[PDB]
Amino acid sequence: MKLLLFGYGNVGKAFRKLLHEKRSPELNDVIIGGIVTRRGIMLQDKEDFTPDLEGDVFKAFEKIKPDIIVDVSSANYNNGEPSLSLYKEAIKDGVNIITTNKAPLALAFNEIFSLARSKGVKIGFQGTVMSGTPSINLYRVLPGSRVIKIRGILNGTTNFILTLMNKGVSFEEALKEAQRRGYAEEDPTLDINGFDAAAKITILANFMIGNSVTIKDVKFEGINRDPKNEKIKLIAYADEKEVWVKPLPISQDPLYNVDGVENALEITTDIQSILIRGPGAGPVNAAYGALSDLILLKRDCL
Amino acid sequence: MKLLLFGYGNVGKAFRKLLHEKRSPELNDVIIGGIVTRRGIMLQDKEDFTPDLEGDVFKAFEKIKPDIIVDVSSANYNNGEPSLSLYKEAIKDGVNIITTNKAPLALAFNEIFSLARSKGVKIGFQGTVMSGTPSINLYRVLPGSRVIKIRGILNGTTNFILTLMNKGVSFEEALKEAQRRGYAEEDPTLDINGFDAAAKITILANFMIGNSVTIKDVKFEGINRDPKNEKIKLIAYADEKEVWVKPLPISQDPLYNVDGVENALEITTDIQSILIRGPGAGPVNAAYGALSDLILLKRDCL
Ligand SMILES: NC(=O)C1=CN([C@@H]2O[C@H](COP(=O)(O)OP(=O)(O)OC[C@H]3O[C@@H](n4cnc5c(N)ncnc54)[C@H](O)[C@@H]3O)[C@@H](O)[C@H]2O)C=C[C@@H]1SC[C@H](N)C(=O)O
Ligand SMILES: NC(=O)C1=CN([C@@H]2O[C@H](COP(=O)(O)OP(=O)(O)OC[C@H]3O[C@@H](n4cnc5c(N)ncnc54)[C@H](O)[C@@H]3O)[C@@H](O)[C@H]2O)C=C[C@@H]1SC[C@H](N)C(=O)O
Repeated sequence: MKLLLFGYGNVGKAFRKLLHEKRSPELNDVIIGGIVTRRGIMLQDKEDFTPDLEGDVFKAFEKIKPDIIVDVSSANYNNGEPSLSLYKEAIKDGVNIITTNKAPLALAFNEIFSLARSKGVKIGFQGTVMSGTPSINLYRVLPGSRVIKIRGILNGTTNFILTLMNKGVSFEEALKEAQRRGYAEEDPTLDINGFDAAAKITILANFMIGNSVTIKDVKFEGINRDPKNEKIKLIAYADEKEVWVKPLPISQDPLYNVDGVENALEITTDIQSILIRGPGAGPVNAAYGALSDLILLKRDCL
Repeated sequence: MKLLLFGYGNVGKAFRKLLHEKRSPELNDVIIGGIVTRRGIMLQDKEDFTPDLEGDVFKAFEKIKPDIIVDVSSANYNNGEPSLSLYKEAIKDGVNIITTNKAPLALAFNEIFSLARSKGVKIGFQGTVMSGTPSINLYRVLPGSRVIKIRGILNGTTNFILTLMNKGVSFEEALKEAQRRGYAEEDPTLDINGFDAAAKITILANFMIGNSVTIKDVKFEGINRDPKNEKIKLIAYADEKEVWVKPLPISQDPLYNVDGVENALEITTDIQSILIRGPGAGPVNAAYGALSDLILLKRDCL
């Protein structure tokens, strides 16, 4: 089983590390055929990236001819490219996809999944929501559950910022520490303006609720520079009717002690209501989400 | 695929109902070959139980010759019988097991699972811990996770009792309402003396941590008749060293607002710490745990 690793930022690097450390006994026939960044194409599995040739991800795809693409490249919410057209080509060629990049799915979920379904192609996408805390994969172990509504804190970066700000840390310093820890999107405004949280609730609305929705039609906003009296959280919500993201005051609520980089998800089904909580961001966490998807794919359980 | 339903109390009945209601599209070739209670053996799938013959579960097993046994019979913590010897016979004959009954696993986990592993037999046991709230199956979507420690509220009945008692309800009235709702073990003392919670932490220690442990060596105790000043919870805990159950005062703690029949589980791994919470007991909830295991077995994902 040959992987093409698309992206080698903090998640890509942590994924390669986790694969090597957790190789036995299920992942021995899984090889990284090649790694692609903006810098070019490495046709090796090495810790340090060195291009063997220049070329984009499509050249790398044609060269490596992989069984699976691991998409750990950065978000593009304008048109989802190049990931979007890459997913289309891969599915058409019967190549499986594991992604931590939310952009293609938040824009064209129903199209991507119907394309993959017709081809018998599998898509792992746990890393797109709450990183390594089962969300997508939590739903996989809730078969036959009819999801009525969902609510939660889905952005690690802004939650970490708000938490630090009440420990006497300035906005700019909080953001810089979030970036230092590698919590933030490459474009940190995607966290700040609520684009990232909006992408995640879109994905969840599509997958869990069955509401066919693009990020383009989701009403959302982010956090502020400003406080002190109440506890603010960025709340994402979806039911069969509405999908939104908005900062809100939270009463001394199940989402109240969800602090630092921690995220949480409340799922209401026909059967019951459940809540899961864990780290929402963190390169190792996100990479573990992708690794979980890989092991599950190996087990034929995606 | 032919099921033998062993037990037809509230869980058994809710399981049969859920199977019929969630039949499409994955479960159409799943039939209940027969149902066995203390009253005898019905060789039909009917809502109302009527014996077609007298005989125990072994007679029913020989008569039906099932692909899977669904064990929703009552707990026996003395020796785990008849379920224990039934599991042995079933595994030997290559028959899969789905159980909500904790007793055999809490007594002979390592033996049962090594027997099944050698035979390629699958065991679903989600319903044994936190009913329909992924616990066992949550771990299934955490592959490669090394579980360091676990802590939680694992008994629905006692948690419901404590909650009602602060709404001006007496112990006896709280217990009677727990029984009315069908939360309690057939022997309600199993809830009260902490046997049920102890069974669940034993199962989890075995499956998640890898600590080979029987309930016989777990130090445990239950709730009291007595309060008023603090919030008491029955806390179960396991790490690589110790396994225990004890009532404790809980500070205004992640397990603090876990009230009524709700249960919760804190899992600490090499990667991260996560918490899941949902109803811990409830016939429909437990039966859904078993149904989840059935769908996963159908998908070859147990
Ligand atoms: N960083 C994290 O912890 C998380 C990351 N995410 C996603 O994981 C993905 C990767 O993250 P990260 O490692 O930080 O990547 P980073 O953006 O730092 O680097 C992207 C990599 O892709 C390559 N690349 C980008 N565009 C390319 C193009 N057009 N052609 C060729 N190569 C290209 C770059 O060269 C680089 O190697 C992103 O899509 C994230 O959105 C997934 C789980 C989390 S959620 C984080 C969120 N900010 C929050 O606070 O909730
Ligand atoms: N009831 C619930 O909501 C839950 C049930 N559990 C387990 O599910 C199992 C069944 O529960 P329930 O429907 O209430 O069963 P119940 O005990 O009411 O009836 C048992 C059935 O098995 C049959 N049976 C028992 N022994 C037999 C024998 N030797 N030969 C032939 N037939 C026999 C009986 O005739 C009867 O039909 C039990 O093992 C429970 O421990 C699983 C999830 C929950 S956890 C509940 C726990 N008390 C708590 O508060 O946390």
